[PDB]
Amino acid sequence: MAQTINLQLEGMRCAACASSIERAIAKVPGVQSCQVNFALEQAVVSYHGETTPQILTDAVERAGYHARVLKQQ
Repeated sequence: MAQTINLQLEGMRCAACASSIERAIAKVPGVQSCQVNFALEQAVVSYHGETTPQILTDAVERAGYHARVLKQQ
């Protein structure tokens, strides 16, 4: 459903590897909004159809980069 994960994006440092995440996730059937900040390390994406797949993570691994929680709270 519309269910947007906001998180920090780890190992990030160079190349097209940032927005090449968003442009790959644009093929996920549950994609309804993507944004990444290649200066303050966040992504925000809702990308979940019928369910939440591990493809949520795979589409960061494809960049050389890892998914982590942003947090205090």
